[PDB]
Amino acid sequence: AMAKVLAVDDSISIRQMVSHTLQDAGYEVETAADGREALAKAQKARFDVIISDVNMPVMTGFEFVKAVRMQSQYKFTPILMLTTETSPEKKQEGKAVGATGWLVKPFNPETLLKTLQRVL
Ligand SMILES: [Ca+2]
Repeated sequence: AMAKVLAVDDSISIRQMVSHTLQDAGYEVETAADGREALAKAQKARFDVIISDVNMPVMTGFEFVKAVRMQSQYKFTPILMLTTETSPEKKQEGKAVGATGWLVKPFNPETLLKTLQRVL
């Protein structure tokens, strides 16, 4: 009954860090290199929380969140936006798509863990 996390970020390093930090903590973690892969993974497995980088090469975190929120099982699933630069503006966009919270890059393991707990 481990909480399932889907972490989306094109960065291999970020994906490894999040996956490593979270799995070591005790989460079941799947990562996706992009929004399309993330959406495919989200449709076959039931994630309890989704972490999405804001700026990715193809599908942005906002469009990914907008899309995943269309999947009925993710109508209310907590979603955390990951980014190096939050802005009053980005946070508004995050509200129009349904984002739940924000995580600032770079994060140390501790902050990542406490942030997930607040939405879970
Ligand atoms: Ca990125």
